[PDB]
Amino acid sequence: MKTEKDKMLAGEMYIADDEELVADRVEAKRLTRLYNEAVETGDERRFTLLNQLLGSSADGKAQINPDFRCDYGYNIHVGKSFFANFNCVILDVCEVRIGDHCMFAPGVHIYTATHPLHPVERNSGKEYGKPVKIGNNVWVGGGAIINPGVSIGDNAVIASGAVVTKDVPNNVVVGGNPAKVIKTIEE
Amino acid sequence: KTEKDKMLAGEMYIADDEELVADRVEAKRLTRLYNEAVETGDERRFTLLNQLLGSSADGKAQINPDFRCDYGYNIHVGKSFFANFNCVILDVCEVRIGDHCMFAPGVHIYTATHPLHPVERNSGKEYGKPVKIGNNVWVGGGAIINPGVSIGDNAVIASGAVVTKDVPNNVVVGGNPAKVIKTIEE
Amino acid sequence: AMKTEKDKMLAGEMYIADDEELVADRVEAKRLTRLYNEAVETGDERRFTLLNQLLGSSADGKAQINPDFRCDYGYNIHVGKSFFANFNCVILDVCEVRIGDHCMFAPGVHIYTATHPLHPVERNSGKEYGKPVKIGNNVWVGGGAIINPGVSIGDNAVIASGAVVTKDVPNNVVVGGNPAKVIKTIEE
Ligand SMILES: CC(=O)SCCNC(=O)CCNC(=O)[C@H](O)C(C)(C)COP(=O)(O)OP(=O)(O)OC[C@H]1OC(n2cnc3c(N)ncnc32)[C@H](O)[C@@H]1OP(=O)(O)O
Ligand SMILES: CC(=O)SCCNC(=O)CCNC(=O)[C@H](O)C(C)(C)COP(=O)(O)OP(=O)(O)OC[C@H]1O[C@@H](n2cnc3c(N)ncnc32)[C@H](O)[C@@H]1OP(=O)(O)O
Ligand SMILES: CC(=O)SCCNC(=O)CCNC(=O)[C@H](O)C(C)(C)COP(=O)(O)OP(=O)(O)OC[C@H]1O[C@@H](n2cnc3c(N)ncnc32)[C@H](O)[C@@H]1OP(=O)(O)O
Repeated sequence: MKTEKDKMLAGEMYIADDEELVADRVEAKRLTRLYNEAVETGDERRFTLLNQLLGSSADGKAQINPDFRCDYGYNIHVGKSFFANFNCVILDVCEVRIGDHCMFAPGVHIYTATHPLHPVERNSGKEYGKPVKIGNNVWVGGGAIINPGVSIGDNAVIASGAVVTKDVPNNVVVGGNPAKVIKTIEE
Repeated sequence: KTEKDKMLAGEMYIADDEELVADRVEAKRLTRLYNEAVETGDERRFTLLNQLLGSSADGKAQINPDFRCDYGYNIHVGKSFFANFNCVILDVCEVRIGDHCMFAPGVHIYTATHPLHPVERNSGKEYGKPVKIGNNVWVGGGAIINPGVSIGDNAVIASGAVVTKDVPNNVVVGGNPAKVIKTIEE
Repeated sequence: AMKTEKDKMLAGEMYIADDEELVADRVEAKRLTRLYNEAVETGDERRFTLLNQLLGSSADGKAQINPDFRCDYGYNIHVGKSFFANFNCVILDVCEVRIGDHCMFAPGVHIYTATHPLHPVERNSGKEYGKPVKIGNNVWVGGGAIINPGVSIGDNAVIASGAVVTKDVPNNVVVGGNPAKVIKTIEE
């Protein structure tokens, strides 16, 4: 009684080649291409296009540099004054919730998509995701990776190249691969 | 024997050889067309890919934009190949990938490399080492797979992993440099 | 003096990112980068003449940079002779990026001179800053390596693929890992 798209958003195994999901993706790719051309050439319509790609932004003025990639787009919800530098990728099979005043340096990747560890489940045509939640005033450094299901508290700083495999508390700098706490921000 | 011959054989070759240069230029030119085909959703994406890749077991490899490669023709994939956004494959030597393999976004595979010593490195000659990836390998996002590496069946490469040496069957590797994190029981 | 935000930025002082001159500079860099990338991708002979308008300087006007290259300003990037960068390198040149001769970047290398305050309020103040990056001669940066702001890399250094370079790197070493550590030295 659930559609594949229902299952996907729900964290449950779903069929990636479901006809609706497929059409959502070819649409996202098409719009993303227009968006990228718009931001690359500095056209004011980039916001109009972004605002049809992203599931939502708090101020309809998110700044995202080229070439952005996403799976669906509509699962991405960002707060006020969102900035993302060159070449960010967001696999938003599940919800990606980002707070206010967040900044991504170039090449930041956020994944909610994943697979089973075992070859048969994984090769079975089904797969699933775990939503990612990012707080307020989070600064993600260049090339960091935020794995599925991860949550990052407010005022956190992800160092460049960090592979964030576990939740990150408020007011910490984390770094490394896998990332660990390396400092506490004092207020 | 041609510079292309030495290249495939893992020997020092002259990167600026006339034939190799034209190969690389054709590859870039066709890659742009392919990437546009995928981005716009045109079903001629497959025909293009099949002209670019060395071979595909089912002619139905699913590779998202923007794919980049050196030659293309040294890449051979099994069936149901999938690579997500922004994968890069430097196929100066053979890159052989099994069946049901999945690359997440931003996976890089390098067969190309250079001499550690300045003079040799700058001498206009380079070399490669082939990469072999078995069946049912899942490579996580932003993993790097170095020249010469082999990855055995059912291995999963964690996201961000820098895979500097061989990966046996049925393990999960992670980290930088990568190391075994757990074995898999299937 | 008659000192602008751009002047503070170059000097490594806090600057207002959205200063109209700087904003317009970044917009120009993007338009030109898009042409450049198209020129190199399609194999056109004018790629060099375009690249020479983008970069601050090159020693020989013949730098080889594969698509899709990206940079903040372009004009803070100064390369020596025989520069090579493979696919998808990003350079944030808010401050100077000086690169010596015979350097080669593998795909996906990122050089950052841009950074931010660690505290949220200062970071959200519309102000930011940078620390310049200096890379010597005969440097090979392996694929996906990251050069952080303020880093110096000595002559003949080899950065392993995936290395995250957070501190100065001396002459004639191979470094690797996260954070990058010396693995071995290299002498000719
Ligand atoms: C094809 C497509 O486009 S979709 C795929 C796109 N998305 C991805 O790439 C997701 C990447 N997934 C990962 O990296 C996961 O960490 C996987 C593959 C290793 C799966 O691991 P999981 O067991 O489900 O998560 P979990 O965090 O619990 O793993 C356990 C441990 O390994 C860890 N671990 C996870 N990632 C790493 C890592 N990169 N390096 C070292 N250890 C790691 C944890 O540190 C953890 O430690 P512990 O059990 O000793 O306390
Ligand atoms: C939004 C935009 O477009 S601009 C942003 C683009 N550029 C970036 O991404 C820059 C990334 N910045 C960083 O990673 C920095 O190193 C930060 C955020 C950790 C700032 O920390 P700092 O205090 O200025 O450097 P500091 O050397 O003191 O940090 C301490 C240690 O952590 C380290 N450390 C710093 N950066 C990292 C890192 N990227 N990865 C792992 N460890 C790191 C250091 O190795 C250092 O070692 P030590 O205490 O053992 O001597
Ligand atoms: C410009 C272009 O387009 S071409 C380049 C495209 N592709 C590249 O980036 C290739 C990258 N090559 C590498 O990173 C190699 O690992 C290099 C440069 C470090 C050279 O390493 P080599 O000495 O030839 O191979 P080797 O695997 O024997 O290196 C030895 C050690 O360093 C290691 N080592 C290799 N890579 C790393 C790494 N990323 N981090 C830490 N240690 C590493 C090994 O663990 C090894 O340890 P040990 O001998 O103490 O047990």
